[PDB]
Amino acid sequence: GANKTVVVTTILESPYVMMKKNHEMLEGNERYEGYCVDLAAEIAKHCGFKYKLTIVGDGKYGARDADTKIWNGMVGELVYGKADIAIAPLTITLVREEVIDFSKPFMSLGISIMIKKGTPIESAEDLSKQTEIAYGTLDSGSTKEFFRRSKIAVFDKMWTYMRSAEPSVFVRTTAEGVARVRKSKGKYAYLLESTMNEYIEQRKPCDTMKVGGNLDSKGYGIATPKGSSLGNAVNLAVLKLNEQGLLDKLKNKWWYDKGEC
Amino acid sequence: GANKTVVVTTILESPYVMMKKNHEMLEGNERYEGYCVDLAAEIAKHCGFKYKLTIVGDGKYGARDADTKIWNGMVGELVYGKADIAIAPLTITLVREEVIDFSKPFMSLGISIMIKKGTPIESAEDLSKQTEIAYGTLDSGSTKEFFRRSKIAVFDKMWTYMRSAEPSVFVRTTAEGVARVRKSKGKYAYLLESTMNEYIEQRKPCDTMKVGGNLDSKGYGIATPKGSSLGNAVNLAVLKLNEQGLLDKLKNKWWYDKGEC
Ligand SMILES: N[C@@H](CC(=O)O)C(=O)O
Ligand SMILES: N[C@@H](CC(=O)O)C(=O)O
Ligand SMILES: [Zn+2]
Ligand SMILES: [Zn+2]
Ligand SMILES: [Zn+2]
Ligand SMILES: [Zn+2]
Ligand SMILES: [Zn+2]
Ligand SMILES: [Zn+2]
Repeated sequence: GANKTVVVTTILESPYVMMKKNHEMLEGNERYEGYCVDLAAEIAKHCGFKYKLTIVGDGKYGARDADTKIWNGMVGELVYGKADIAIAPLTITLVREEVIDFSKPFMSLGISIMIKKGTPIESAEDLSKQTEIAYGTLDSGSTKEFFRRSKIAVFDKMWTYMRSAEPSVFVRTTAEGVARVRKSKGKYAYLLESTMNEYIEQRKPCDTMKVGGNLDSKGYGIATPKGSSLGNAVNLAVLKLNEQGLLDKLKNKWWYDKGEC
Repeated sequence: GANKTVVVTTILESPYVMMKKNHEMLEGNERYEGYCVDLAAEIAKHCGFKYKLTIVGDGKYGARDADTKIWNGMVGELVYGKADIAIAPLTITLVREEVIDFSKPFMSLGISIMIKKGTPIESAEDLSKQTEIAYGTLDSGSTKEFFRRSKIAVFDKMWTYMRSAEPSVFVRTTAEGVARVRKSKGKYAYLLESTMNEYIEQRKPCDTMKVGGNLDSKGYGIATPKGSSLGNAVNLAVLKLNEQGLLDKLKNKWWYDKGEC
């Protein structure tokens, strides 16, 4: 049938999608800036579609409730037909690939440790062998699921602590986790994807850092509903953008050219 | 129909697939060892197939001849029906994804510079601004195509030199490129994937090293003929193996546990 405007679901996560200063009271795609905003414009150009950027209503990446079996987050928006594509830092995982389609990855990353500068922690193993410094992850995402599912001794030990810690060590958004590190006087460390860790390390007040290697290796992909005819073109477009060096240009633009430290 | 033994095409490239010592005169899959041999056994177990490992007849990864338009290498074995799957360090690229299917990546890598220790080169830009030290890549692969196609000033400059250099700066196999670095007294540098560079750096005689950052970011995938029904299960299997930490275990086993330096 006739061309239709593609509904894009995404999430407010710096530096992927951010509200431009003084654009809050305005309308349309032009309100937003970031790596994924630029990436959306390129995918749409190469695939030949018009699009509307929307922020996921529940502010979540996507997980399946064990009770209701209902998917939430951006994943849920695709699964239930509320959006046509997700262009966001959405991690490719087995349980998600069973219900939605993903392009080849547009960025690599791994889970990493964020600390307030001077915290006496260098590794996951260090966190796991002590009790003075609390630590946690984002809720409703792949990082939490990594720990929940791990059979690796250090990570299993970490999960056993995290799952029963009071008050909750989990946070609703990256920003909350970062604020909690900064206000903790060193007594909270945040487990998050290396991409966001590395970005925050380059922002004022320049009081956090990434420590240790990554805990795993994975990627973000552009997601479409299962069997969507958009998937083929989107996938080829990601591969073209990588080979043209466009994805590398965008990474430098939004991480390191914007550096404040 | 009835189950059939899956023909696996792969390539003799250390430490992915290697002939075991004293197994040359023997028969069957047990002759070979390496990261991809172990990976094949896991994919086959998770997908539920029996398989026969075969080494690609022409010893190439795969490129399309501009004249005949015929694909060679492992890609050609899939395209023309000679094999059912490729389990090898086969780089996911746009031109390949147009003719074969790839799983999500099982390993990340980038093009990198190998030098003989003491060579006064720290970067691609350094190579491009001088003439005393020759440099080249493997033929019939993604590294060569990267330079051929690049619009980035430094890489375009490098291609312009490489394509007309005499004697040829290209080599037939990784081993030839490595031997050429070692025998060059510093006057040849080899451009190759970071995975192989990092492996060689840990082997006797411990006279080479990787210098500088990677030139790009990409991945290896398991490849199947376009539209193959094996593709779905293979893809889910790669994602499972990554999440179980199996791929990381295999990397350490074949790179760093085997380290001789
Ligand atoms: N990017 C992740 C968020 C996280 O859990 O760190 C996701 O897709 O769930
Ligand atoms: N792994 C590469 C080989 C190379 O060109 O470095 C390929 O698939 O072509
Ligand atoms: Zn504006
Ligand atoms: Zn473009
Ligand atoms: Zn447990
Ligand atoms: Zn044996
Ligand atoms: Zn397994
Ligand atoms: Zn040129």
